[PDB]
Amino acid sequence: EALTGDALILSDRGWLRIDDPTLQECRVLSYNESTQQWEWQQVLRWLDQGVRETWKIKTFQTEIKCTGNHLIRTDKGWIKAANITPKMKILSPEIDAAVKTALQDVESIEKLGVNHVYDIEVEHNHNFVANGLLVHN
Repeated sequence: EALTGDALILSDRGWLRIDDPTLQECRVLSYNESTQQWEWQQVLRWLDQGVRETWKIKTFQTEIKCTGNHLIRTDKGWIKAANITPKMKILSPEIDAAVKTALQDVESIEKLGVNHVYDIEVEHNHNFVANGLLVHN
């Protein structure tokens, strides 16, 4: 739902800060429920969120801090971020000759508290991947 200012989100170019040109002007990586595969969706509009508490979900492949109450995609499907535990795994995209899905293991979630938050909306799948972690929006 919301990502901290120092957070990074996948875009057409790749991993960049939540307030990068590619996130705000180029397509981003999402899990297309319709085609059951990774696809790029257009970033509708960059939105700020200012002061908001955040939880840092840490995984072996990546780590990021968001609202912590919004549901995010996991191996089993969408799950409340607060509910996520180290055991939980999240499917992430792999860039190469062909896009491939790979699960990452959650190390733990660490509270970051009140932070500056920013995020952008998407068109078709209504979802996007922040720092390799799929988040509903």
